Amino acid sequence: QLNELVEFLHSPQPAVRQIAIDNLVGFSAGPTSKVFKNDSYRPIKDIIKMIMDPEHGTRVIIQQGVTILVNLSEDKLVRNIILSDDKKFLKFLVWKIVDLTNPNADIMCILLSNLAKDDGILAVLNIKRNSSGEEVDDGLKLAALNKEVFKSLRAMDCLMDCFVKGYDKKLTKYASFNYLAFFFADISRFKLGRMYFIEEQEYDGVVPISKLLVFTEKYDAKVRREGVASTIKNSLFDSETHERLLKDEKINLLPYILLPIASAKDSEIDEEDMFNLPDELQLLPEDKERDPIPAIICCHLESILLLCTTHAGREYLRDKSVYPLVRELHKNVENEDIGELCYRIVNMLMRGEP
Repeated sequence: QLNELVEFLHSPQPAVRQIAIDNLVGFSAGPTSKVFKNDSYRPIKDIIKMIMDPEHGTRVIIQQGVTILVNLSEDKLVRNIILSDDKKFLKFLVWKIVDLTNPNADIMCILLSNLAKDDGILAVLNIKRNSSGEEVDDGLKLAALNKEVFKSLRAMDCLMDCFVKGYDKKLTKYASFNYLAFFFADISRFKLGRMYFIEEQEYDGVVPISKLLVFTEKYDAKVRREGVASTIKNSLFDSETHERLLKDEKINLLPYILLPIASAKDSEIDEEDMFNLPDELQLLPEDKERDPIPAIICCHLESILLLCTTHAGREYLRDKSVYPLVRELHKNVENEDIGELCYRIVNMLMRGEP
């Protein structure tokens, strides 16, 4: 019955396809979503084709198709089809996200973050275009880049720009790009993805991880705080990079890891210890409080714990009064998980040189 309806997704007639997807989008959330996997995931492939169609891919059809893909993207076998069956779709997806006229950019960011669970997403690191004007690439009509906003020709650089500059609808009335945080979080799990965030990029000469740090304190957007916290943690996977990253003053990593676990009230720290805190941790507002979400805090402690792997790192953290900060977190926040991590950090800061 639904089997009959999905087949019309590859009808030759646009108006039939339109009626088909309009009636199917509702059935893509529940148990009934098995129908989209018929005939070796033919309906998925059809929907992907409808979305990319320059002529018949209207605003509504794109919104419906992407909504379907988002729902089905929970299944890993579907994510395979979306990424590997047709390589154009990923190119289509990332470039339509940076098109600041696209009203479906946000819901597409969600799809992108879901696809980032599979290592096939690493293809985004190589996606580039030849010029910033309206261009044809492998049969795709790429819209022209906003040259004022986007100085790069690489997609990863443009997605970064959208995230960093596009919060609170500063670039588009349609999107804030919050879920690109989860995209960065998931892609940074992979080695090649981690290498993007901790290495200086040519197009603007900065290490990308530094551009994310400011959102650690954005308390009206927990998705951005969650994603950024994980991205920092993943970026610190290799301990041989820690000395470089901690001591690079134009990155300035540590203060933005510590601010979320710092509080103005309830925290008792000596004048002597307070003098050794980073500048940003000094003279805090009186209403300054810790991140209320424990999972985010734990993620930050995991990062601090990673930075305790190396003697040079531990020396740096001890010199910046990380121990008093972790002590007062342990005292004032009764949560078992946070507590465990606090004493794990102290265990590491306790040991000397090997």
